[PDB]
Amino acid sequence: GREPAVYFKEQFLDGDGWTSRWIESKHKSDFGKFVLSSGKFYGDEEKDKGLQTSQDARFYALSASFEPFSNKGQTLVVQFTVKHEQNIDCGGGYVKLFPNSLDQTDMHGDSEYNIMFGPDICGPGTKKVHVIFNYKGKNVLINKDIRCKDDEFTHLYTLIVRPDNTYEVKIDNSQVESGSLEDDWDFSIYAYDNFGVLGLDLWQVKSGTIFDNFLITNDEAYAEEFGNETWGVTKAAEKQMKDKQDEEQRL
Ligand SMILES: [Ca+2]
Repeated sequence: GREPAVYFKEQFLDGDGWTSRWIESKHKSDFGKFVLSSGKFYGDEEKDKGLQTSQDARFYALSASFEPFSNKGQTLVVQFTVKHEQNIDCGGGYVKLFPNSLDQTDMHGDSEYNIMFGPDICGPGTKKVHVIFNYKGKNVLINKDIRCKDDEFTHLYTLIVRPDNTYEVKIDNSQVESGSLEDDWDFSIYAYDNFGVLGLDLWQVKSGTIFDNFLITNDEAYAEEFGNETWGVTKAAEKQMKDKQDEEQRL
């Protein structure tokens, strides 16, 4: 049978239909709720709908399952958009890729995972992109400092992992970091037997972040193409709308 290039895609285009694809963890009874919204300003009111954190000072735990796969002998790409529309003080904006053994109804901050990737902000001192590989019972952190975006607009985050043990990180479809797994972490290191769930495990103080346009693919050129069709289409119209609102607030 024909092998797919896309393992997972989520754009939230079918209204409340997303609730059949994403599971809320019940690990705690006080997790915050994600709501479907395109927010105060956006590129397109319908296309720019995504998952938005709705409660301040709260832990979040929501995840989506997909047909399990292995990245052995292939490239792996994880990509999504993050929009901290609230002008965030402190909060996570990263994803985790888990093996199929994860119980989605029990997912939490300390559940075992394979890879963690994305922006984390906590005051001026923490504006970073995490790139964590689980290896031989340790969650190994990248030894390179990658600065994340901190404004109110939609930004595209991309992690590419290749079978030659090389990686690349992109922000807004432009390279920000690259190198070898052997050099940039203190460890087939690239390869995982099973990926089955993508999860949002976050802590936020000022809530309101919107997540959209998730993609997991073995095709790095396609991730760039989809990036331009999503974040690339949102960008200019979103900036025009916020500039217009700031002009209304000014007066
Ligand atoms: Ca969307």
